[PDB]
Amino acid sequence: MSDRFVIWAPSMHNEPDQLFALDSWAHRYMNKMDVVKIENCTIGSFVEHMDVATYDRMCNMGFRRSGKFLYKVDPLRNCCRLYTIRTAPQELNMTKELKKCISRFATRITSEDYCPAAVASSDFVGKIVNAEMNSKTFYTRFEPALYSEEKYHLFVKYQEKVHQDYNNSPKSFKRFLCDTPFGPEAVLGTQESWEQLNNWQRMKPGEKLKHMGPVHECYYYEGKLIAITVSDILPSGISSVYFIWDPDYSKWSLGKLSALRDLAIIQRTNLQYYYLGYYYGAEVLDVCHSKYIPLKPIQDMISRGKLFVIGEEETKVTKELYLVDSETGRGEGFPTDNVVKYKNIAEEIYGVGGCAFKSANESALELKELYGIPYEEEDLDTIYHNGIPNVVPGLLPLWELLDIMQSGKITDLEGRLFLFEIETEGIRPLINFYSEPPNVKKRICDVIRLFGFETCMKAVILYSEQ
Repeated sequence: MSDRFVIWAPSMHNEPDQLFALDSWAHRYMNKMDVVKIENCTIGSFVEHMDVATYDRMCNMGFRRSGKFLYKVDPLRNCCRLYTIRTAPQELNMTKELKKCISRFATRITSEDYCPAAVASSDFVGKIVNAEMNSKTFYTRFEPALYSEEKYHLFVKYQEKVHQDYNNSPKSFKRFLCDTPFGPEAVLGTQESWEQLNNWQRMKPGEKLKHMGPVHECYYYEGKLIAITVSDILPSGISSVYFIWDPDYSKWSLGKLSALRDLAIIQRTNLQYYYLGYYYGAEVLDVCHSKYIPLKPIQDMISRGKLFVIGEEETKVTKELYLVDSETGRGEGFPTDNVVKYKNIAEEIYGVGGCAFKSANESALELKELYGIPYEEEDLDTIYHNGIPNVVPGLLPLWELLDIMQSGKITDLEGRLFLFEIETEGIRPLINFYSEPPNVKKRICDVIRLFGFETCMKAVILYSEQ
C-alpha cells in the first residue's frame, strides 16, 4: 500500500560574491571570471510513490518537490543556494508591513456594518479569521491538486505577467502542480476530511486535522478566482510548493497575505510548522547537521546567499561532520544555551583549502578498490570545471558511507531493499550487495548518501542500465 519509498535512481539534473557559496572560492575566481562558469544544477530523484510521512522527513532534510521530482540544490557548487526555513505561528515577528497588509485585507473583504471586534493589536490570526467569517465577498476553498481550466488560465496569466514566462502548456502545469508522488488516498481524500479542512476556522485545539497530502487552496473574490496556493499538508505542518496570484490584484500583497493565512491555518488546525524553502523568529536548516538553527543570528549569510556550517571551533575539523541516520530529517535543533558561541565552519570543510576534498578522495579509492563501487577522485584542484559529486554538503560524506561498507552494515539492506531494472521482468530482492554489479552498488550508495540509510531500507530503486 504505502510505506515503500519507490524512486528512480537519483541523478544530477539540468535546471529544475553572490554566486559562490564561500568567499574562499569567490576570492580566487572573480578577477578570473571568464575562464569558469558555474552550473545551475539540482540533485534529485523522480519519485513514483512515497507516503507523506516520508516526504515530511525528506522536507526536513532540505528536499523540495517539483511535481514528482524530489530534489535539492548542491549548496556548494550551484549559482544560487536554497535554504529550508520553518516558522511557527507564534514565532512570527509581526512587523508593520505585515500588520498593514492584514489590515487593508480585512477592510476590503468586510463590510462597513461591522469592524474589528476589539481584536488584539497583533493577533493576526484573530483578525484574519473573524474578518473572513464576517465577509460576503472573499473566501477560499481547499480542493484536490487536480487540473482545471480556470486554475490553468490563472496560472498562465501569473506566469506571463509576473515571471515573463511564456513556456506554458497544460501538460507543463499538470506535471508541476497536479502530479504528485503520493497515492490516490492522499490526493483525493474523503469528502469528510475535505469538509473539515475547509472549516479550519471553526477548529479548536482538541481536534486533529485529518487531511494529509497535497492541496490547491483557491482564493475567490466577488466570485472571481484571484489566487492559488499549492501546499503539501504534512504531519508536522504545511510545506509550500508554489503560489499563483492574478497580476491585477497586485496591490493586495497576496504573496504576504497568503503566508500569514497559511500560518493562521497552521495554528487553528493544531499543526506545528510552516516550511518555506524557496529562499522573523524563523529557523533555517543546517544540512550538514540536519538540525535547525534560529534564523536571525545568521541572516548575516542568507542575506549574501552563502553556505554556512554551524560549529563550535574547539579544533578545526578534519572531516565532514557525522550525520546520525536515526536523527536526520527529524527536525531537531541545536542546543539553546551553549557555553561556546556558534561559528560558521564551512570554509574549513568546503572552501579552497577545505578538508572535505582529500578525505573524500581517499575514501573513493577504498570504495572502489575494496568494495568494487565505481567512485573516483574528483575536484583535486578546484571544484569548478559526471554524476553526483563526491563532496556535497548535506549528502552523507564518503568516509561515513565507507564505514557502512566496512562494518557490514551495508548487508542490512539485504532483504529489505528492492531493485527494479526496468528492462527486465520486474522487481527483485537485493540478495547479496557485494555480488551486485558496480553500477547497481553505486546507485544504492547514491540513494543512501541522499535520502539516508533508514529510508533506503524501505526503497524500491528503478533503473535502466545503458
